[PDB]
Amino acid sequence: VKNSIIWFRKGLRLHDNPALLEACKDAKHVYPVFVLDPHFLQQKVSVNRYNFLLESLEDLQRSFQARGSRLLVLRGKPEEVFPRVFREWGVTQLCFEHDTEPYAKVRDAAVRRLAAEAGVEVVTPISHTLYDTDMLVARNGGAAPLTMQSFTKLVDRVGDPPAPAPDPPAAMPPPAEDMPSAAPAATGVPTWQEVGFKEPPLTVFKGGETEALARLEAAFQDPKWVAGFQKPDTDPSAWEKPATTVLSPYLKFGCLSARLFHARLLEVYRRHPAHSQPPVSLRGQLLWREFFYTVGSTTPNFHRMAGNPVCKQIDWDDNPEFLAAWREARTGFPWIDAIMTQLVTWGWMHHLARHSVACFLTRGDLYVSWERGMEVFEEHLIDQDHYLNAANWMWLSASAFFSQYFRVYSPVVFGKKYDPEGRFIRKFLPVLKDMPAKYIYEPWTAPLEVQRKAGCVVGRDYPAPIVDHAVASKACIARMAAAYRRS
Ligand SMILES: Cc1cc2nc3c(=O)[nH]c(=O)nc-3n(C[C@H](O)[C@H](O)[C@H](O)COP(=O)(O)OP(=O)(O)OC[C@H]3O[C@@H](n4cnc5c(N)ncnc54)[C@H](O)[C@@H]3O)c2cc1C
Ligand SMILES: [Cl-]
Repeated sequence: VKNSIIWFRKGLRLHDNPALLEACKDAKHVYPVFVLDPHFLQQKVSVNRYNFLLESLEDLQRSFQARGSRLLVLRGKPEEVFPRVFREWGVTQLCFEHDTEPYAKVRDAAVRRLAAEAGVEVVTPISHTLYDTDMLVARNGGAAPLTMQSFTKLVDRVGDPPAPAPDPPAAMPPPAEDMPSAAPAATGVPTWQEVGFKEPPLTVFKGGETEALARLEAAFQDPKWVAGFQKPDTDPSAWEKPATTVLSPYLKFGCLSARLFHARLLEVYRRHPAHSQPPVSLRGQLLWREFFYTVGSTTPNFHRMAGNPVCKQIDWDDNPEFLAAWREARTGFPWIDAIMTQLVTWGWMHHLARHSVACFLTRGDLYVSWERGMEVFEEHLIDQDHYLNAANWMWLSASAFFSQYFRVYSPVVFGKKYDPEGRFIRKFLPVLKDMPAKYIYEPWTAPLEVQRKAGCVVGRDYPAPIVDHAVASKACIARMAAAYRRS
Protein backbone atom coordinates (compact mmCIF):
# COMPACT_ATOMS: atom_id res chain seq x y z
CA VAL A 1 0.00 0.00 0.00
CA LYS A 2 0.98 3.68 -0.26
CA ASN A 3 1.70 5.55 2.98
CA SER A 4 3.00 9.07 2.42
CA ILE A 5 4.47 11.90 4.47
CA ILE A 6 3.84 15.53 3.58
CA TRP A 7 6.62 17.45 5.30
CA PHE A 8 5.77 21.03 6.32
CA ARG A 9 8.66 23.49 6.61
CA LYS A 10 7.58 26.48 4.61
CA GLY A 11 4.33 26.37 2.63
CA LEU A 12 2.10 26.19 5.72
CA ARG A 13 -1.15 26.00 3.77
CA LEU A 14 -3.56 23.67 2.01
CA HIS A 15 -4.25 25.81 -1.05
CA ASP A 16 -1.74 25.64 -3.92
CA ASN A 17 0.15 22.73 -2.33
CA PRO A 18 1.35 20.36 -5.07
CA ALA A 19 3.41 18.44 -2.49
CA LEU A 20 0.24 17.74 -0.50
CA LEU A 21 -1.72 16.81 -3.63
CA GLU A 22 0.88 14.22 -4.62
CA ALA A 23 1.03 12.78 -1.09
CA CYS A 24 -2.75 12.23 -1.04
CA LYS A 25 -2.97 10.60 -4.49
CA ASP A 26 -3.88 6.89 -4.19
CA ALA A 27 -2.71 7.03 -0.57
CA LYS A 28 -3.87 4.69 2.19
CA HIS A 29 -2.50 6.79 5.04
CA VAL A 30 -1.06 10.32 4.95
CA TYR A 31 1.15 11.72 7.73
CA PRO A 32 1.23 15.55 7.85
CA VAL A 33 4.44 16.33 9.72
CA PHE A 34 6.15 19.46 11.03
CA VAL A 35 9.55 18.80 12.61
CA LEU A 36 10.13 21.01 15.64
CA ASP A 37 13.44 21.48 17.43
CA PRO A 38 12.61 21.84 21.16
CA HIS A 39 16.14 23.17 21.83
CA PHE A 40 15.87 26.14 19.46
CA LEU A 41 15.69 28.78 22.20
CA GLN A 42 18.71 27.17 23.89
CA GLN A 43 21.15 27.88 21.07
CA LYS A 44 18.00 34.90 18.15
CA VAL A 45 14.25 34.44 17.63
CA SER A 46 11.57 36.65 19.15
CA VAL A 47 8.34 35.35 20.64
CA ASN A 48 6.48 37.44 18.02
CA ARG A 49 7.72 35.42 15.04
CA TYR A 50 7.82 32.08 16.85
CA ASN A 51 4.24 32.48 18.05
CA PHE A 52 3.37 33.49 14.48
CA LEU A 53 4.73 30.10 13.40
CA LEU A 54 2.84 28.31 16.18
CA GLU A 55 -0.40 30.07 15.24
CA SER A 56 0.28 29.06 11.64
CA LEU A 57 0.54 25.42 12.74
CA GLU A 58 -2.62 25.58 14.86
CA ASP A 59 -4.46 26.76 11.74
CA LEU A 60 -3.12 23.78 9.79
CA GLN A 61 -4.21 21.52 12.65
CA ARG A 62 -7.79 22.82 12.45
CA SER A 63 -7.84 22.48 8.65
CA PHE A 64 -6.64 18.87 8.84
CA GLN A 65 -9.14 18.00 11.59
CA ALA A 66 -11.96 19.34 9.40
CA ARG A 67 -10.91 16.75 6.78
CA GLY A 68 -10.53 13.76 9.11
CA SER A 69 -6.77 14.09 9.59
CA ARG A 70 -4.34 15.57 12.09
CA LEU A 71 -1.14 17.61 12.01
CA LEU A 72 1.81 15.87 13.69
CA VAL A 73 4.44 18.06 15.34
CA LEU A 74 7.37 15.68 15.73
CA ARG A 75 10.12 16.63 18.17
CA GLY A 76 13.79 16.42 17.23
CA LYS A 77 16.04 16.83 14.22
CA PRO A 78 14.91 15.63 10.77
CA GLU A 79 17.98 13.44 10.22
CA GLU A 80 17.18 11.59 13.47
CA VAL A 81 13.37 11.44 13.26
CA PHE A 82 12.60 10.47 9.65
CA PRO A 83 14.60 7.17 9.58
CA ARG A 84 12.48 5.92 12.50
CA VAL A 85 9.08 7.01 11.18
CA PHE A 86 10.04 5.63 7.75
CA ARG A 87 10.08 2.05 9.05
CA GLU A 88 7.38 2.52 11.70
CA TRP A 89 4.78 4.10 9.39
CA GLY A 90 5.71 1.98 6.37
CA VAL A 91 6.35 5.06 4.25
CA THR A 92 6.74 4.74 0.49
CA GLN A 93 6.74 8.42 -0.55
CA LEU A 94 8.03 11.66 0.98
CA CYS A 95 6.85 15.00 -0.39
CA PHE A 96 7.86 18.52 0.60
CA GLU A 97 8.05 21.96 -0.98
CA HIS A 98 11.42 22.82 -2.50
CA ASP A 99 13.53 25.35 -0.58
CA THR A 100 16.69 27.11 -1.77
CA GLU A 101 18.05 28.52 1.50
CA PRO A 102 21.63 27.45 2.35
CA TYR A 103 20.63 25.48 5.45
CA ALA A 104 17.77 23.82 3.54
CA LYS A 105 19.94 22.29 0.81
CA VAL A 106 22.19 20.55 3.33
CA ARG A 107 19.22 19.38 5.40
CA ASP A 108 17.23 18.20 2.38
CA ALA A 109 20.17 16.39 0.74
CA ALA A 110 20.70 14.39 3.94
CA VAL A 111 16.99 13.53 4.09
CA ARG A 112 17.07 12.46 0.43
CA ARG A 113 19.91 10.03 1.18
CA LEU A 114 18.06 8.66 4.21
CA ALA A 115 14.90 8.20 2.12
CA ALA A 116 16.83 6.34 -0.59
CA GLU A 117 18.19 3.96 2.06
CA ALA A 118 14.63 3.21 3.25
CA GLY A 119 13.24 2.87 -0.28
CA VAL A 120 11.16 6.06 -0.02
CA GLU A 121 10.38 8.05 -3.16
CA VAL A 122 11.02 11.80 -2.87
CA VAL A 123 8.89 14.43 -4.63
CA THR A 124 9.96 18.08 -4.26
CA PRO A 125 7.68 20.45 -6.21
CA ILE A 126 8.33 24.18 -6.54
CA SER A 127 5.64 26.43 -5.07
CA HIS A 128 7.29 28.85 -2.61
CA THR A 129 8.31 31.04 -5.57
CA LEU A 130 6.53 32.09 -8.74
CA TYR A 131 8.94 30.19 -11.01
CA ASP A 132 11.61 27.53 -10.96
CA THR A 133 14.48 29.87 -10.05
CA ASP A 134 17.04 27.53 -11.62
CA MET A 135 15.00 27.67 -14.84
CA LEU A 136 15.23 31.47 -14.92
CA VAL A 137 19.02 31.20 -14.55
CA ALA A 138 19.27 28.66 -17.38
CA ARG A 139 17.09 30.71 -19.75
CA ASN A 140 19.28 33.75 -19.12
CA GLY A 141 22.41 31.92 -20.29
CA GLY A 142 23.56 30.35 -17.01
CA ALA A 143 23.81 33.56 -14.96
CA ALA A 144 21.11 35.31 -12.96
CA PRO A 145 20.18 38.91 -13.80
CA LEU A 146 21.67 41.54 -11.51
CA THR A 147 19.14 44.33 -12.16
CA MET A 148 15.37 44.57 -11.84
CA GLN A 149 15.16 45.99 -15.37
CA SER A 150 16.75 42.94 -17.00
CA PHE A 151 15.01 40.51 -14.64
CA THR A 152 11.59 41.92 -15.58
CA LYS A 153 12.38 41.48 -19.27
CA LEU A 154 13.29 37.86 -18.46
CA VAL A 155 10.06 36.87 -16.70
CA ASP A 156 8.18 38.56 -19.55
CA ARG A 157 10.07 36.31 -21.96
CA VAL A 158 9.16 33.19 -19.97
CA GLY A 159 5.48 34.13 -19.53
CA ASP A 160 2.94 33.81 -16.75
CA PRO A 161 3.96 31.69 -13.73
CA PRO A 162 2.22 28.35 -13.18
CA ALA A 163 -1.39 28.64 -12.08
CA PRO A 164 -2.13 27.87 -8.41
CA ALA A 165 -2.69 24.21 -7.67
CA PRO A 166 -6.27 23.04 -6.99
CA ASP A 167 -7.57 22.49 -3.50
CA PRO A 168 -6.98 19.14 -1.76
CA PRO A 169 -9.91 16.72 -1.42
CA ALA A 170 -12.51 17.33 1.28
CA ALA A 171 -11.51 14.06 2.98
CA MET A 172 -7.91 13.00 3.55
CA PRO A 173 -6.40 9.59 4.34
CA PRO A 174 -5.68 9.82 8.07
CA PRO A 175 -2.63 8.58 9.97
CA ALA A 176 -2.75 4.95 11.00
CA GLU A 177 -4.15 4.30 14.46
CA ASP A 178 -2.02 3.28 17.46
CA MET A 179 1.34 4.28 16.01
CA PRO A 180 3.77 5.15 18.84
CA SER A 181 5.41 8.13 17.08
CA ALA A 182 2.00 9.64 16.22
CA ALA A 183 0.66 9.67 19.78
CA PRO A 184 -1.20 12.94 20.47
CA ALA A 185 0.76 13.72 23.64
CA ALA A 186 4.06 14.05 21.73
CA THR A 187 2.77 15.51 18.44
CA GLY A 188 0.58 18.43 19.52
CA VAL A 189 1.19 22.07 18.77
CA PRO A 190 2.97 23.64 21.77
CA THR A 191 2.30 27.11 23.13
CA TRP A 192 4.81 29.95 23.37
CA GLN A 193 5.08 29.42 27.14
CA GLU A 194 5.93 25.73 26.73
CA VAL A 195 8.83 26.39 24.32
CA GLY A 196 10.73 28.58 26.81
CA PHE A 197 9.53 32.15 26.21
CA LYS A 198 8.73 34.25 29.27
CA GLU A 199 7.18 37.41 27.85
CA PRO A 200 4.02 37.33 25.71
CA PRO A 201 3.94 38.37 22.05
CA LEU A 202 2.67 41.88 21.37
CA THR A 203 2.17 41.82 17.60
CA VAL A 204 -1.26 42.47 16.10
CA PHE A 205 -0.90 40.19 13.05
CA LYS A 206 -2.16 36.65 13.61
CA GLY A 207 -0.61 33.67 11.88
CA GLY A 208 -2.09 30.99 9.70
CA GLU A 209 -3.47 30.29 6.24
CA THR A 210 -7.01 31.40 7.14
CA GLU A 211 -5.85 34.86 8.23
CA ALA A 212 -3.66 35.08 5.12
CA LEU A 213 -6.66 34.44 2.86
CA ALA A 214 -8.76 36.95 4.82
CA ARG A 215 -6.16 39.70 4.46
CA LEU A 216 -5.80 38.87 0.76
CA GLU A 217 -9.52 39.42 0.14
CA ALA A 218 -9.32 42.63 2.19
CA ALA A 219 -6.64 43.90 -0.19
CA PHE A 220 -8.79 43.08 -3.24
CA GLN A 221 -12.02 44.67 -1.97
CA ASP A 222 -11.05 47.75 -3.99
CA PRO A 223 -9.68 46.79 -7.42
CA LYS A 224 -8.84 50.44 -8.16
CA TRP A 225 -6.40 50.52 -5.23
CA VAL A 226 -4.79 47.32 -6.52
CA ALA A 227 -4.45 48.44 -10.14
CA GLY A 228 -3.16 51.90 -9.23
CA PHE A 229 -0.76 50.72 -6.54
CA GLN A 230 2.61 52.49 -6.61
CA LYS A 231 5.05 51.39 -3.92
CA PRO A 232 7.19 54.56 -3.50
CA ASP A 233 4.08 56.74 -2.99
CA THR A 234 2.65 54.85 0.00
CA ASP A 235 2.54 56.25 3.52
CA PRO A 236 5.03 54.80 6.04
CA SER A 237 3.42 56.64 8.99
CA ALA A 238 0.05 54.87 8.58
CA TRP A 239 -0.50 52.27 11.29
CA GLU A 240 -4.26 52.24 11.96
CA LYS A 241 -4.62 50.93 8.40
CA PRO A 242 -1.21 50.15 6.87
CA ALA A 243 -0.69 51.66 3.43
CA THR A 244 0.48 48.31 1.99
CA THR A 245 -0.87 44.76 2.16
CA VAL A 246 1.17 43.39 5.12
CA LEU A 247 1.17 39.99 3.41
CA SER A 248 4.93 39.52 3.88
CA PRO A 249 4.82 37.34 7.04
CA TYR A 250 2.30 35.08 5.32
CA LEU A 251 4.47 34.89 2.20
CA LYS A 252 7.59 34.21 4.32
CA PHE A 253 6.04 31.23 6.14
CA GLY A 254 4.13 30.07 3.06
CA CYS A 255 0.74 30.77 4.64
CA LEU A 256 -0.25 32.43 1.34
CA SER A 257 0.71 31.14 -2.09
CA ALA A 258 2.63 33.63 -4.20
CA ARG A 259 1.11 32.12 -7.34
CA LEU A 260 -2.37 32.72 -5.93
CA PHE A 261 -1.44 36.35 -5.26
CA HIS A 262 -0.10 36.71 -8.81
CA ALA A 263 -3.18 35.01 -10.29
CA ARG A 264 -5.48 37.43 -8.43
CA LEU A 265 -3.40 40.40 -9.63
CA LEU A 266 -3.71 39.45 -13.31
CA GLU A 267 -7.49 39.16 -12.92
CA VAL A 268 -7.67 42.78 -11.74
CA TYR A 269 -5.13 44.00 -14.31
CA ARG A 270 -7.13 42.44 -17.15
CA ARG A 271 -10.09 44.70 -16.27
CA HIS A 272 -8.02 47.87 -15.64
CA PRO A 273 -5.83 48.70 -18.66
CA ALA A 274 -4.23 51.69 -16.93
CA HIS A 275 -2.86 49.57 -14.07
CA SER A 276 0.63 50.30 -12.81
CA GLN A 277 3.59 48.34 -14.19
CA PRO A 278 6.70 46.94 -12.50
CA PRO A 279 8.69 47.78 -10.51
CA VAL A 280 6.20 49.99 -8.62
CA SER A 281 3.05 47.88 -9.02
CA LEU A 282 1.92 45.19 -6.59
CA ARG A 283 2.93 42.54 -9.13
CA GLY A 284 6.34 44.22 -9.18
CA GLN A 285 6.59 43.79 -5.42
CA LEU A 286 6.37 40.01 -5.82
CA LEU A 287 8.90 40.38 -8.62
CA TRP A 288 11.30 42.07 -6.20
CA ARG A 289 10.82 39.02 -3.97
CA GLU A 290 11.41 36.72 -6.96
CA PHE A 291 14.46 38.75 -8.06
CA PHE A 292 16.30 38.64 -4.73
CA TYR A 293 15.50 34.93 -4.44
CA THR A 294 17.07 34.22 -7.84
CA VAL A 295 20.27 36.21 -7.21
CA GLY A 296 20.61 35.09 -3.59
CA SER A 297 20.18 31.38 -4.33
CA THR A 298 22.99 31.48 -6.92
CA THR A 299 25.40 33.82 -5.09
CA PRO A 300 27.85 32.41 -2.52
CA ASN A 301 27.94 34.07 0.90
CA PHE A 302 24.93 36.23 0.05
CA HIS A 303 24.10 37.01 3.75
CA ARG A 304 27.58 38.38 4.46
CA MET A 305 30.10 40.83 3.09
CA ALA A 306 33.34 38.82 2.96
CA GLY A 307 33.42 36.29 0.15
CA ASN A 308 30.34 37.92 -1.39
CA PRO A 309 31.05 38.61 -5.10
CA VAL A 310 28.23 41.17 -5.49
CA CYS A 311 28.70 43.04 -2.19
CA LYS A 312 31.14 45.93 -1.93
CA GLN A 313 33.75 45.65 0.81
CA ILE A 314 33.23 48.78 2.92
CA ASP A 315 35.28 49.48 6.08
CA TRP A 316 32.18 49.86 8.32
CA ASP A 317 32.87 51.06 11.85
CA ASP A 318 32.89 48.77 14.89
CA ASN A 319 30.87 51.11 17.11
CA PRO A 320 28.95 49.07 19.72
CA GLU A 321 27.72 52.25 21.43
CA PHE A 322 25.88 53.54 18.35
CA LEU A 323 24.57 50.04 17.64
CA ALA A 324 23.18 49.77 21.18
CA ALA A 325 21.34 53.09 20.95
CA TRP A 326 19.89 52.16 17.56
CA ARG A 327 18.86 48.71 18.82
CA GLU A 328 17.28 49.98 22.06
CA ALA A 329 15.46 52.89 20.33
CA ARG A 330 17.25 55.66 22.24
CA THR A 331 18.94 57.54 19.40
CA GLY A 332 17.18 60.79 20.33
CA PHE A 333 15.38 61.06 16.98
CA PRO A 334 11.70 60.23 17.63
CA TRP A 335 11.04 59.18 14.03
CA ILE A 336 13.85 56.60 14.23
CA ASP A 337 13.05 55.49 17.77
CA ALA A 338 9.37 54.97 16.98
CA ILE A 339 10.12 52.69 14.00
CA MET A 340 12.52 50.65 16.14
CA THR A 341 9.75 50.38 18.71
CA GLN A 342 7.32 49.23 16.01
CA LEU A 343 9.96 46.61 15.11
CA VAL A 344 10.10 45.12 18.62
CA THR A 345 6.34 45.50 19.24
CA TRP A 346 4.64 44.54 15.95
CA GLY A 347 7.58 42.94 14.15
CA TRP A 348 6.62 44.69 10.91
CA MET A 349 7.15 48.18 9.49
CA HIS A 350 6.38 49.85 6.18
CA HIS A 351 9.08 49.61 3.52
CA LEU A 352 9.98 53.31 3.72
CA ALA A 353 10.09 53.07 7.52
CA ARG A 354 12.68 50.32 7.11
CA HIS A 355 14.58 52.64 4.75
CA SER A 356 14.79 55.35 7.42
CA VAL A 357 16.30 53.14 10.12
CA ALA A 358 18.58 51.17 7.78
CA CYS A 359 20.02 54.28 6.12
CA PHE A 360 20.49 55.91 9.53
CA LEU A 361 22.47 52.94 10.86
CA THR A 362 24.67 52.45 7.77
CA ARG A 363 25.62 54.98 5.07
CA GLY A 364 23.58 57.82 6.60
CA ASP A 365 24.68 58.59 10.15
CA LEU A 366 26.19 55.87 12.33
CA TYR A 367 28.28 54.03 9.68
CA VAL A 368 27.63 50.66 11.32
CA SER A 369 27.75 47.49 9.24
CA TRP A 370 24.55 46.34 7.54
CA GLU A 371 25.30 42.88 8.94
CA ARG A 372 24.79 44.23 12.47
CA GLY A 373 21.53 45.88 11.47
CA MET A 374 20.50 42.65 9.76
CA GLU A 375 21.01 40.62 12.95
CA VAL A 376 18.62 42.99 14.74
CA PHE A 377 15.95 42.59 12.04
CA GLU A 378 16.33 38.78 11.87
CA GLU A 379 15.43 38.60 15.59
CA HIS A 380 12.31 40.77 15.65
CA LEU A 381 10.78 40.74 12.15
CA ILE A 382 7.90 38.31 11.72
CA ASP A 383 8.51 38.37 7.95
CA GLN A 384 12.26 37.74 8.38
CA ASP A 385 13.25 36.24 5.04
CA HIS A 386 16.88 35.18 4.45
CA TYR A 387 17.31 36.43 0.89
CA LEU A 388 15.04 39.51 1.22
CA ASN A 389 16.44 40.82 4.52
CA ALA A 390 19.99 40.92 3.09
CA ALA A 391 19.43 42.27 -0.41
CA ASN A 392 17.47 45.19 1.02
CA TRP A 393 20.11 45.76 3.72
CA MET A 394 22.80 45.71 1.03
CA TRP A 395 20.55 48.07 -0.92
CA LEU A 396 20.21 50.57 1.93
CA SER A 397 23.93 50.49 2.73
CA ALA A 398 24.85 51.03 -0.95
CA SER A 399 26.83 47.79 -0.96
CA ALA A 400 24.92 46.13 -3.81
CA PHE A 401 22.14 46.83 -6.33
CA PHE A 402 21.99 50.44 -5.08
CA SER A 403 24.80 52.97 -5.60
CA GLN A 404 23.37 56.51 -5.14
CA TYR A 405 25.06 57.10 -1.79
CA PHE A 406 24.36 60.85 -2.01
CA ARG A 407 20.64 60.29 -1.32
CA VAL A 408 20.58 60.36 2.50
CA TYR A 409 17.25 60.36 4.33
CA SER A 410 16.80 63.02 6.99
CA PRO A 411 15.57 61.51 10.29
CA VAL A 412 13.78 64.81 11.00
CA VAL A 413 12.26 65.75 7.64
CA PHE A 414 11.30 62.36 6.18
CA GLY A 415 8.38 61.57 8.49
CA LYS A 416 7.26 65.21 8.59
CA LYS A 417 6.09 65.11 4.95
CA TYR A 418 3.62 62.31 5.72
CA ASP A 419 2.66 63.00 9.35
CA PRO A 420 3.21 66.60 10.50
CA GLU A 421 1.33 66.09 13.78
CA GLY A 422 3.49 63.05 14.60
CA ARG A 423 0.57 60.70 15.25
CA PHE A 424 2.74 57.69 14.37
CA ILE A 425 5.32 58.90 16.93
CA ARG A 426 2.85 59.45 19.79
CA LYS A 427 1.40 55.96 19.29
CA PHE A 428 4.68 54.07 19.71
CA LEU A 429 6.49 56.67 21.87
CA PRO A 430 3.78 57.72 24.35
CA VAL A 431 6.36 59.73 26.32
CA LEU A 432 5.98 62.38 23.57
CA LYS A 433 2.16 62.38 23.37
CA ASP A 434 1.77 65.90 24.80
CA MET A 435 4.71 67.47 22.93
CA PRO A 436 3.46 70.17 20.52
CA ALA A 437 3.69 69.36 16.81
CA LYS A 438 6.28 72.10 16.28
CA TYR A 439 8.93 70.15 18.22
CA ILE A 440 7.78 66.52 18.06
CA TYR A 441 10.45 65.71 15.45
CA GLU A 442 13.10 67.92 17.12
CA PRO A 443 12.33 67.73 20.86
CA TRP A 444 15.77 69.09 21.85
CA THR A 445 14.87 72.35 20.07
CA ALA A 446 11.83 72.98 22.29
CA PRO A 447 12.17 75.55 25.10
CA LEU A 448 12.53 74.13 28.60
CA GLU A 449 9.14 75.54 29.62
CA VAL A 450 7.47 73.60 26.80
CA GLN A 451 9.36 70.40 27.67
CA ARG A 452 8.24 70.63 31.31
CA LYS A 453 4.66 71.38 30.24
CA ALA A 454 4.52 68.34 27.92
CA GLY A 455 6.05 66.17 30.66
CA CYS A 456 8.99 65.26 28.39
CA VAL A 457 12.34 66.76 29.39
CA VAL A 458 15.19 65.95 27.02
CA GLY A 459 17.95 64.14 28.89
CA ARG A 460 15.60 62.99 31.68
CA ASP A 461 12.45 61.50 30.10
CA TYR A 462 13.67 61.19 26.49
CA PRO A 463 17.32 60.99 25.39
CA ALA A 464 19.19 63.67 23.49
CA PRO A 465 20.13 63.07 19.83
CA ILE A 466 23.20 60.85 19.67
CA VAL A 467 24.59 62.71 16.63
CA ASP A 468 24.08 65.89 14.65
CA HIS A 469 22.63 64.77 11.32
CA ALA A 470 24.31 67.61 9.41
CA VAL A 471 27.72 66.71 10.84
CA ALA A 472 27.26 62.93 10.67
CA SER A 473 25.76 62.63 7.18
CA LYS A 474 28.36 64.86 5.52
CA ALA A 475 31.07 62.63 7.02
CA CYS A 476 29.47 59.34 5.93
CA ILE A 477 28.94 60.69 2.40
CA ALA A 478 32.64 61.56 2.16
CA ARG A 479 33.67 58.11 3.41
CA MET A 480 31.30 56.29 1.05
CA ALA A 481 32.65 58.40 -1.82
CA ALA A 482 36.25 57.41 -1.12
CA ALA A 483 35.19 53.77 -0.73
CA TYR A 484 33.52 53.86 -4.15
CA ARG A 485 36.60 55.40 -5.78
CA ARG A 486 38.96 52.78 -4.30
CA SER A 487 36.70 49.91 -5.45
C1 LIG B 1 16.31 46.83 5.45
C2 LIG B 1 15.14 46.07 4.86
C3 LIG B 1 14.89 44.77 5.27
C4 LIG B 1 13.82 44.03 4.74
N1 LIG B 1 13.64 42.74 5.17
C5 LIG B 1 12.61 42.07 4.70
C6 LIG B 1 12.33 40.75 5.18
O1 LIG B 1 13.04 40.16 6.00
N2 LIG B 1 11.21 40.13 4.69
C7 LIG B 1 10.41 40.70 3.76
O2 LIG B 1 9.42 40.07 3.42
N3 LIG B 1 10.70 41.89 3.20
C8 LIG B 1 11.72 42.57 3.69
N4 LIG B 1 11.96 43.85 3.21
C9 LIG B 1 11.07 44.42 2.19
C10 LIG B 1 9.93 45.17 2.85
O3 LIG B 1 10.31 45.53 4.17
C11 LIG B 1 8.67 44.32 2.98
O4 LIG B 1 8.61 43.37 1.91
C12 LIG B 1 7.40 45.16 3.02
O5 LIG B 1 7.62 46.35 3.78
C13 LIG B 1 6.27 44.35 3.63
O6 LIG B 1 5.01 45.01 3.53
P1 LIG B 1 3.90 44.39 2.59
O7 LIG B 1 3.81 42.92 2.76
O8 LIG B 1 2.66 45.16 2.81
O9 LIG B 1 4.49 44.68 1.17
P2 LIG B 1 3.74 44.98 -0.18
O10 LIG B 1 3.99 46.38 -0.56
O11 LIG B 1 2.34 44.53 -0.02
O12 LIG B 1 4.50 44.01 -1.19
C14 LIG B 1 3.89 42.74 -1.46
C15 LIG B 1 4.87 41.63 -1.19
O13 LIG B 1 6.02 41.77 -2.05
C16 LIG B 1 7.21 41.45 -1.34
N5 LIG B 1 8.05 42.64 -1.27
C17 LIG B 1 7.68 43.94 -1.08
N6 LIG B 1 8.68 44.78 -1.06
C18 LIG B 1 9.79 43.98 -1.27
C19 LIG B 1 11.16 44.28 -1.37
N7 LIG B 1 11.65 45.51 -1.25
N8 LIG B 1 12.01 43.25 -1.57
C20 LIG B 1 11.50 42.02 -1.69
N9 LIG B 1 10.24 41.62 -1.62
C21 LIG B 1 9.41 42.66 -1.41
C22 LIG B 1 6.78 40.88 0.01
O14 LIG B 1 6.63 39.48 -0.06
C23 LIG B 1 5.45 41.60 0.23
O15 LIG B 1 4.56 40.90 1.09
C24 LIG B 1 13.02 44.61 3.72
C25 LIG B 1 13.29 45.93 3.32
C26 LIG B 1 14.28 46.68 3.90
C27 LIG B 1 14.52 48.08 3.41
CL1 LIG C 1 14.49 63.20 3.16
